[PDB]
This record gives sequence, C-alpha cells and structure tokens, in this order.
Amino acid sequence: QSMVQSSVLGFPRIGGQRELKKITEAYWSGKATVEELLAKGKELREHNWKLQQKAGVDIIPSNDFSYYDQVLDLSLLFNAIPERYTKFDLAPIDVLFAMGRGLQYYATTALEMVKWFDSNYHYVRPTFSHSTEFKLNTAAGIKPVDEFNEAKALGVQTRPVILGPVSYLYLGKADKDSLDLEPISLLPKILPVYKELLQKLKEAGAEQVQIDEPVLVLDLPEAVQSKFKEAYDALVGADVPELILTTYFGDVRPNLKAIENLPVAGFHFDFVRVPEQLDEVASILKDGQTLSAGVVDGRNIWKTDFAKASAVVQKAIEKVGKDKVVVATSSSLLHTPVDLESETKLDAVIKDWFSFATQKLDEVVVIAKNVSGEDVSKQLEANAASIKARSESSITNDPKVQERLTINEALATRKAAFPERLTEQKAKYNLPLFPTTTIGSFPQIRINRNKFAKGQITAEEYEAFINKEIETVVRFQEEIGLDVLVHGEPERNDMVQYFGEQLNGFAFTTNGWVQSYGSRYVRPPIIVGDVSRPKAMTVKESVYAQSITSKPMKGMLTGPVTILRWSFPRDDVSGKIQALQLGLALRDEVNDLEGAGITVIQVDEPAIREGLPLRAGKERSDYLNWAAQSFRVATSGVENSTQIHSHFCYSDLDPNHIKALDADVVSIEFSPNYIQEFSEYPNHIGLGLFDIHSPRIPSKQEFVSRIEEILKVYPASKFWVNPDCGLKTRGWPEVKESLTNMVEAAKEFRAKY
Ligand SMILES: [Cl-]
Ligand SMILES: [Cl-]
Ligand SMILES: [Cl-]
Ligand SMILES: [Cl-]
Ligand SMILES: [Cl-]
Ligand SMILES: [Zn+2]
Repeated sequence: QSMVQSSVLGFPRIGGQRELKKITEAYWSGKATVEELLAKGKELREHNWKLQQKAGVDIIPSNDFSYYDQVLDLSLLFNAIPERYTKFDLAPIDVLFAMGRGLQYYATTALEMVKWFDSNYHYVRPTFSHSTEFKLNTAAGIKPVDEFNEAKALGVQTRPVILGPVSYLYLGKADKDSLDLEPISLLPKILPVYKELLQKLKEAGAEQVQIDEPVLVLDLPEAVQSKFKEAYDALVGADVPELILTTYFGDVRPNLKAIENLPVAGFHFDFVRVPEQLDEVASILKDGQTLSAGVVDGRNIWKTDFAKASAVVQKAIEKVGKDKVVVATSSSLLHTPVDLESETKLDAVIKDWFSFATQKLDEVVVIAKNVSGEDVSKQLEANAASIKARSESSITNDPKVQERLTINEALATRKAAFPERLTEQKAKYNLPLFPTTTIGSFPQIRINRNKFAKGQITAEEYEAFINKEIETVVRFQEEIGLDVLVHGEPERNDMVQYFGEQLNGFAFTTNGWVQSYGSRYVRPPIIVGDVSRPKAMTVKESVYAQSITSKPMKGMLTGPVTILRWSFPRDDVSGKIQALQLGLALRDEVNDLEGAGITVIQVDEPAIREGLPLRAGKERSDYLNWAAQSFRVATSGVENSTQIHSHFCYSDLDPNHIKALDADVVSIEFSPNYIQEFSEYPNHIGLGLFDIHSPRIPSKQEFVSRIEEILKVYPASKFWVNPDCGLKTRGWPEVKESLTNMVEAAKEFRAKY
C-alpha cells in the first residue's frame, strides 16, 4: 500500500477465453449443472482477484462479477422481481435467468434491455410495482456478502461494489400495472434494504463500500437530485462500512449542490472524460473526505500517459493532501477486453500502444507509486517512449494543424436539390408510384462460412457459396415482384467489423471481447490512426447481385458515426475528426459503387442516439451537426440520378436530424399519434407497414388500410412501400406471403391512379 493508494472500480468477468459465456450458455441448454456454473464463476472471481493482488492493486473490487448483469443482480437481491416470474417454482438462479433472457424457456417477456449511459454495455431495467416488496432475499444467499467472504478466504480484502439507491431507482421504471408509480418515490422502502445489506457487509469484514451513483453525470429532475442528502443520511452510520460515492462517464458539476453536504467518506470522479471538473469537485470535500481520481480509462484500450495522468493526480494532491487521494480507473474495466497478451497477430509497433484490463491493473499501480515517490523510473521511461512512438505516427501531434486540416460545406451538399434529382431518378429508374422494397436482411450457409474460417474450404468455393445464396435471395424477391432489391448480405458477419477490418487507421483483435448484453459479446475494432479506405469493401457482391437482375439493386453500407461508435476510438483526437475521416473513406466506397453501376445505395446509421452526449448542451448540439455532416460527406459525391437511401429503426428517432441528411429515400420503422412526427419530411419516405417481430402475416387489406391511413398525411408521390425492418428472424414462408400481400396492396393503389 503506497502512500497514495491504487484502486480498480470493477473488472471484466467474461474470462480471457470467454469462459463465462461458454458455461452460462451450457447451463441454459441443460449441459452444465448448477454446481458447474457456480464453480466456474468462483474460479473466474478467484483468478481475477489474484491477478489484481499480484499486480499490487490496493483497492480490489468485489460484487463486480455477474452471470448476466449487475443491475439484474441487485433486482434479485432486493426482491424487485415481478410477480409473473415467481409463479413457476423456479430456483433463484433461474429467476435471474428468466428475468434476463425471458420466461418462455420456463413456461408450459424478458425485462427491457437498456444502454448503460453512453457505454456499449446494456443492463436489465429495474421494474417496479405498487405491490413490489423490497427485502433481502436470503433464499440464494446474499451475493455481495458471499463473494466478499470468498475473496477473504483467499487472503484478498475487497471493496464491495453496489449501485446506489438513487441511481438504481431512477434507472428503473414503473411496470405496466402501476403506470402512475414514480420510481423515486420508492426510496423510503428500498433504503432500509440497502442499510441491512451494508450492515451485513460490515459484519462480514468489509471496511469500505463503493456505492455507484452515475446518474449524477446526467441532467436530473429536482425530485430526484434533491434526494441524495436524505438517502446518504440514512445509509451512513457506525454500523456500516465507509461509503465511497462513485460517479463516472461525465461531469457532476451541474449537480454539485445536491452532494455538497453528504456524510459519505469520500468520492470518485472521472478525470478521463472530464479532467476540468477537478477544481470544483475538490472544493466540496469536508471533514477528511477522500478523493478518488479516475485517470486510467475504463472504456478504452490505449496505454495511459503516465506523465499526464500523474500531473492530474498531483493537482488533486495539491488540493486535498496525499493521504486523501486515491489513484483509480475512471470507471469499471467491464468496458475493456480482458488481456492484451493473448493477441498474436497485431503489428508489434501498434500492440505497444495498447493496454487491456489486465494491463490497466499495472498502470494504476505505476501511477500511484509515481506520485507516492517510489522508483518506477523504468516503467515511466518505457511509457514515455510508447506515448511518443504513438504521437509520431499520426500526421501531426500539433492541434493547430489538426484543427485546421479537418469539411467545406460543398463537400457536404449534393449537386442539386432533391426536386431536381427526382426528375433524373424518375427518368433513370422509371419506378412506379408506391415502389416496393425491403430493408436488407433475409432468412439465412452458416456451416460454409465457418468452414472457410476453419480453412476447410477455399476462397473460390466460399465465393461460389456466397453467390448461390445471393442468387436464391435475388430470385425470390423477383418472384414476389419487389421493385428495388437487396442481396441479403450473406458475406457479412457484423455491420461494423465488416468495415473495421478493411479500413486503414484500424486494427482488429483475435480475442478482444467485451460484454455487450448477457452472454452476447462484441469484439470491437480499434481506430489507431488516420482513417482511409484501401480497397473496394462491398463492391464485389453488389456488382454480382446486380448482374443477375435487371431491377435496381441496393448497395449497403454502414455510416461513419456507427463505425466510430461501435469501435474503440483514438483518445488523441476528437470524435468529430474521426467521423469526418470515416465519412471521406465511405465517400470513396460510394463513388466506387456508383462507378460500378450500383446507383441505388443505402447508408445506415443505427448508432446515432446511442452516441448522444449525456447532457443537453454544446457537445450534444455539435454532435448532431457533425454526425449529419459526416453522413453527407460520405454521400454527396454522387450524380443526381444516384439514389441515396437510409433506414432508421433505432429507438427514439430525431426527425430533425433525419431531415438534415438530405437522403433521397428513407425507411422508418412505424408499425399512436406518431405519423405526425414525420409529416414534414422533405424527400421520399417509407413508413414501415409491418412489424417483423409481431407473429402474424398481415393480409393485403391490412396493408391497404395502413397505406390509406398514411395517405391522410403524405402525398402518394413521396410514398415508398416496405416493412419496418429486416426479415432475417422470420421463416421463408411467412416472408413470401407477407411480402406478396405487400406488393399486391401497392399494386391496388397504383391502379387507383
Ligand atoms: Cl441457486
Ligand atoms: Cl442540446
Ligand atoms: Cl426540411
Ligand atoms: Cl387517398
Ligand atoms: Cl415528391
Ligand atoms: Zn431496422
């Protein structure tokens, strides 16, 4: 324990080879027994605790492990279990899984999955009723207490991590039988349950608890933020551990007044995202409260600059004293891959710039020792050379050249306004009124794709297999009589990795898995440098699909903002600069598609709202502006007769931003008074006419009446006819009938003209 302690806010639990996914999925399909699942959990926790102890981390977390989601874990522990999950005599591990994955696997719905702030993790929404009885569920045991005791038996003193009451309630929602319930009003009922838990943790031997209150980086209603004082007045006492109120991902300053007189033992703040909040946040400390300074990024894969991170910490030190500063990860390392050392195919120069969760443990320790005065000179020197090698690999380290060298409006504008383009597109494609199309995906080829990865087939044979599947999908759309076709994207794994693995300025990993939801993990690409496009990324398969039909075939691309958001970004330049470079890369792909005869092109940005900055203000309004501008740069090089499409199904869509794209045609998921939101849409628009989830083939008449309802709002000149989203989750027969009814409905309308 150095004078200045080191701290980790959580550790990824998935395992270095995805052991957690393997044993959990095996348990669901009735392979693994309950004991084997629990033994694997125990073994992961032990390994991870020991890894952190061996690296020298002073404050090591417990309760950060989960078989599914830590928020779900708290719902189970506090008995926030809707009544429908208790009716099948399920063991507690199965109640957890039924809430997480859904009840249908136990019957004779899952809870809502929600983004965790602006990370790429998702949690299971706490759901509350007037009938909810909050109590400590000793049924299974008490997860925090049992896992604290497990670590202690191993000779590892840990700090339990729990999501705090205010955040837990605020992030939850009223169940359907209680739509009047304001979750925050439940605080008096849930606080005694937190108190009992905290008492039990003190009794087990915990000296300090990390109590996460991240909603403090959000714009909080007064009815919510005015409660921090009475919540923590109630929790703090001599019978519970010291409480470290922990925030991350943002700026708490706007909420400072709410937490300026809390009886807690100290705070944690994110000084990676918001280093500038230091002065103000430090000023609220009283009574020997401690400041945990988050300076090792828990959400990115870059070696930390030890000189710069040490200097931020040294400012904290100057402000509250060495005995009251802690060096910490900025957030849980849940959001980074487990271990860089399992990567064997990375360029050696680039691998030297990275640090994954396991390596971050060494980094916080190095920084804590640095400011404490210990000799880590060798590590500082190595680190200073890595940082320099990295800064020298981009066009300029200088922000003056960097700010100036990054979009003239011309680059972001088509050559003519839509009405003029429409005249040329009509003449080129001769589409009728109510033209029909689909969004992209069709029912699925699994084997052969894996065989080609395994080396069992050659590229030529894989190519022949891709081409037969494209052919089958194209011919099926022709038989149905759709007007604008898609190729089914059989060649693509994932709409981001497919691009991230081809673009310049990117690296990709073999094992760089991060948990996204439950047992579903992602392996995000990494932007390491200035981005450009080195080859034709999608042209081959599109040109093949277009060569077998006389109907127009959509090219299909992912837009720049979505590639950026589903990748690990550079931490040395703005997101804006990266999006614009990605925009210019995609512009070359679009221009190539067009040049190869693919003149109808869909460019999809499903991650927009996900990347929305957490507070209303300047960063948010800039984001929307540059987000749109990036899309326009990608799409504005084309001739007037080339038709740009874009599809939108991504939760709470912003029609103002959609309008800023100047896309020729948009499709919008749609199947109460919602049609009015897009009533002023300027170009062409296809409001989805059926729900690709709903379990029923809509009749022709059902299509006809839905088209009639839309025609009360839109002109027929603007209207495209298409489903809500892709069809890969349906069976072929339901897809044939649905789409056949859709086209026949369309034709009826054409005739009535
Ligand atoms: Cl159990
Ligand atoms: Cl705003
Ligand atoms: Cl407009
Ligand atoms: Cl009408
Ligand atoms: Cl029109
Ligand atoms: Zn969709």
